[PDB]
Amino acid sequence: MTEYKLVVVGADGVGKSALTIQLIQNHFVDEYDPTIEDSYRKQVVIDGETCLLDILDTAGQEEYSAMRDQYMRTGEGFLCVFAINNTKSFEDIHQYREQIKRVKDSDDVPMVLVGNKCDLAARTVESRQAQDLARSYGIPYIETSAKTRQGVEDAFYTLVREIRQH
Amino acid sequence: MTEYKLVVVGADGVGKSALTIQLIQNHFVDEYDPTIEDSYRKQVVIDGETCLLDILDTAGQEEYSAMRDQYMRTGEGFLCVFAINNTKSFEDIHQYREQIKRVKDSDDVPMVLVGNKCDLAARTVESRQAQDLARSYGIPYIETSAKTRQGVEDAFYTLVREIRQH
Ligand SMILES: Nc1nc2c(ncn2[C@@H]2O[C@H](COP(=O)(O)OP(=O)(O)NP(=O)(O)O)[C@@H](O)[C@H]2O)c(=O)[nH]1
Ligand SMILES: Nc1nc2c(ncn2[C@@H]2O[C@H](COP(=O)(O)OP(=O)(O)NP(=O)(O)O)[C@@H](O)[C@H]2O)c(=O)[nH]1
Ligand SMILES: [Mg+2]
Ligand SMILES: [Mg+2]
Repeated sequence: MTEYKLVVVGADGVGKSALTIQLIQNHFVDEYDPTIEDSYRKQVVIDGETCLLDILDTAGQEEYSAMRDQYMRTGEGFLCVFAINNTKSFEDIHQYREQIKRVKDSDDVPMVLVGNKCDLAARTVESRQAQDLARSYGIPYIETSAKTRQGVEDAFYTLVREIRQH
Repeated sequence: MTEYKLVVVGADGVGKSALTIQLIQNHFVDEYDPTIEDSYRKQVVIDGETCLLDILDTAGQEEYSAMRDQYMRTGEGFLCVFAINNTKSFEDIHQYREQIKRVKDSDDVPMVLVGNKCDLAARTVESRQAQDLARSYGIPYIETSAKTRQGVEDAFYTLVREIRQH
């Protein structure tokens, strides 16, 4: 079967594991346990296509930055995640984009920009600036909430659709 | 506010009204009452953007074919719908594509190909041939079921994302 190797990349604390655990185990994780690298495989049917989602949950911590070049080489699509209440994570999203581009030696890499934690009333990054950023990148912009499960299948499935049209 | 004029086009019986009524009124319609043309306006928040979805539900019946040129001129994005248990509706989807292209005088029009009724066990159109068709068109392919509400917000929201990046 078709396997899709989807990498979740993003600063420390933005909710990566929390988007992968909602999708994989339908539970929101309230705790914070920092990831080094975690792999999840799930057979799913997306748009009638039976397939296997191989998902890598990576680290936000700059200690682990070294390993970035190894998983960007093997990933076919990247969820680039920032938290709507954290402007630095939003700015950091460019440090991943550039790095992914550079180890994959291409400008068009399948990617989705994900503004997570959209359940938070106290937002510092507005939709508008993240849409203009996704518009500049040429990728879809999806708001998500790992806690309400809002926008979660949507993000990962739109990523699958970006890899399919590439 | 941002308004998006989304046109639902597709052969007779494929489930257009049924996708618009699930989205608009969260009810599946079991009855068949043939549309001539229906407009639905709803203020929605998509990816944190408050906006208004202006939706036109059109006719499948070739009697009404004349009116096609008027609404294709004003629509900004088109849901092109076929039923998975009806190969002729799938073939018909090219007669709409070509017509839309031609009154809008452009090849890239925001559009999503939607294979509806995916709840049906007795499928005649396989994912694979509809994905290769969406892949040839350069548009996303979404399977939906107006009866289970599967893939319905996804289709209309991916259409909104196609209009936004255009
Ligand atoms: N309110 C809210 N909290 C969230 C959301 N997603 C994640 N969180 C919270 O954010 C904290 C960190 O989440 P986590 O998923 O570990 O983020 P991470 O990006 O994987 N951290 P790391 O880089 O170290 O691996 C946790 O307390 C978690 O519950 C969300 O949508 N909303
Ligand atoms: N099982 C199933 N039936 C569906 C689905 N969507 C619509 N239908 C059924 O298909 C029939 C026609 O649906 P309708 O929504 O009127 O299609 P239409 O494309 O709008 N017809 P028209 O071109 O004349 O306006 C109805 O009996 C309806 O309940 C679906 O996902 N699954
Ligand atoms: Mg993590
Ligand atoms: Mg109709």
